Parts: sequence; structure tokens; C-alpha cells
Amino acid sequence: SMSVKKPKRDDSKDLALCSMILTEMETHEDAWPFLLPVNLKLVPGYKKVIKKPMDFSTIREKLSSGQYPNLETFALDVRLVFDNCETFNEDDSDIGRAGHNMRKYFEKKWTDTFK
Repeated sequence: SMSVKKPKRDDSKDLALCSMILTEMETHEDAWPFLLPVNLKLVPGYKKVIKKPMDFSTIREKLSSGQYPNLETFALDVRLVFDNCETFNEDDSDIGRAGHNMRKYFEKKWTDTFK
């Protein structure tokens, strides 16, 4: 509260480490459904159904331009990618499986790096 603060957790490497994780996600063989924004002109249903589209390129641009205030808002956008994928794609499709695999991959890197 006022003039009463928990000890300062060192956040000075967070930007570098989120960039490393994101590089790892970009280079995973199963990243291909997630590298670019879904083409809203060419994919029926996507625009109406997926209220907040997100992809790795859009997270990379946000990251590079100071649009994440802290490491939790970065994790929220990464999970949004996978949550959108589950909303739109059957679990037993190539894209559906890709998204489960990538979520698992991310959550392990996240835990190992920060927790």
C-alpha cells in the first residue's frame, strides 16, 4: 500500500528473454499456422468468430516497439494465439494438433525461464 512495498523482482532481462522464447516459437516446425495473421478475406468465418486475432508476427512487432508493458501481457497474447486456434480448429486436424503442441512447448519455456 502507500509507502509499503514488496521487494523488487528483477525485471530488467524480461524483454530479452521474451524475445528468445518468441524466436524459439518462430523456428519450431509446427509454427506454420501461426507465423502470419489469418487472411480475413480468404477464410470464411474467421472475422466474425475470432474477436481478437493474434499471430507470432504481430507479437514480434508489438515486442519490438514497446507495446508490452510487462511479461504477463506478452504471455496473454501468446496464449491468445492458441486459444483462437482451439476455437476455430478441430483437435484432430493438422492445425489443431500444431496448436496443442505449440502451447505445450511455450508453457514449458515460460515455466523454466520465469518460475
